[PDB]
Amino acid sequence: STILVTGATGNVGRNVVRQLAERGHDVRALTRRARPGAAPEGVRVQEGDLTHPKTLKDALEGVDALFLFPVAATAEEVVGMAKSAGVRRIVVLSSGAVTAGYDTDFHLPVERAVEASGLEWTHVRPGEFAMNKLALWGPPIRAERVVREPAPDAGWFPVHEQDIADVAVLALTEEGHAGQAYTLNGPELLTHRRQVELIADAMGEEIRLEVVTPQQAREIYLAQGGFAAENVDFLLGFEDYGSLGPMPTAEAVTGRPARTFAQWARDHADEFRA
Ligand SMILES: NC(=O)c1ccc[n+]([C@@H]2O[C@H](COP(=O)([O-])OP(=O)(O)OC[C@H]3O[C@@H](n4cnc5c(N)ncnc54)[C@H](OP(=O)(O)O)[C@@H]3O)[C@@H](O)[C@H]2O)c1
Ligand SMILES: COc1cccc2c1C(=O)c1c(O)c3c(c(O)c1C2=O)C[C@@](O)(C(=O)CO)C[C@@H]3O[C@H]1C[C@H](N)[C@H](O)[C@H](C)O1
Ligand SMILES: COc1cccc2c1C(=O)c1c(O)c3c(c(O)c1C2=O)C[C@@](O)(C(=O)CO)C[C@@H]3O[C@H]1C[C@H](N)[C@H](O)[C@H](C)O1
Repeated sequence: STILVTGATGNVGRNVVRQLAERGHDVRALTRRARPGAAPEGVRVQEGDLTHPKTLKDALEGVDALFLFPVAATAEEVVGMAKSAGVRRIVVLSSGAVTAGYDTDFHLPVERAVEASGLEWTHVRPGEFAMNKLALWGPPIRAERVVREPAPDAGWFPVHEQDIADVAVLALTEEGHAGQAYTLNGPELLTHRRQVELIADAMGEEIRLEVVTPQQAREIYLAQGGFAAENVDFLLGFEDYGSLGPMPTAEAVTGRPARTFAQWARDHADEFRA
């Protein structure tokens, strides 16, 4: 099958591309800047921008299935071009915050455009990415083998990006996923303190956890920049994002147990080294 993967250079898309290519599909990788190593050997890199849909004309020509990275502003226009091109199937990178009812204005409009098109679809709704912990704790672990945390006894069910790619790949390539939205959590509830331990384990190094205040925290997050600054308000509960609920995992789709945060830490150990 001819499959175009948008979000191809991303945490999830890199994996989707590699697996579709191994299955021997005819794979195309959309990026805003075409260069070697955006995709593996034998994968066609197409230059284009989801915010400028006319740039996608050549990328969508002759395509059977599409992995769609979420861009609510143009989703309807991109879906419309997919439909014109004769795409039969769209698999969406969405968010478990849609399942929860928190997201009605970013990922949901992308889903809604896809649902309204008449093509086959599957929504992949990951919960909290394990990658968030490289983004937030990488810099200080790499600097000082320390983590500064206001909520060490808090936590959720972080999900391994390869679980997300596994589900996307099946939705793009087998029957029985049409009209499903799969919410993807990690297999265990873990405290931030436990998450720091598992990184310490994966690295084979001590990491000191310094329990700080939320105020101290946000200054540190604003100093650090990048992911930690851009989301600091939402991460410390200064602004609202929106006995537990039944927590679904990739097992429901793959037939295999969801990857653990321990496994995730081992896969990314070297990215935490100084
Ligand atoms: N972090 C979480 O906990 C969380 C939870 C739920 C859902 N999500 C969803 O997952 C996404 C993150 O995916 P990820 O981590 O795989 O992505 P990533 O590695 O952070 O994202 C990079 C990918 O998005 C592509 N992209 C972005 N804007 C584009 C545009 N205008 N035109 C074309 N391509 C564009 C980039 O292409 P280039 O090569 O052009 O840069 C790149 O391939 C989030 O945006 C969110 O929608 C995240
Ligand atoms: C049961 O779910 C949770 C349980 C514990 C903590 C959490 C959550 C949770 O749902 C959650 C989020 O959904 C979001 C965030 C988050 O920290 C948490 C938890 O901490 C951060 C976030 O707001 C941003 O980074 C945006 O800058 C993105 C996201 O918000 C969602 C909903 C927004 N209204 C918006 O639609 C955005 C795009 O996605
Ligand atoms: C069940 O959902 C969750 C449960 C617990 C934690 C979480 C989430 C969650 O959904 C979530 C996110 O969706 C996003 C983030 C996130 O931290 C969480 C949780 O922590 C971080 C974020 O800033 C990025 O990494 C950059 O794209 C934004 C990202 O999504 C979207 C929304 C952002 N506002 C940003 O504008 C862009 C649209 O990415």
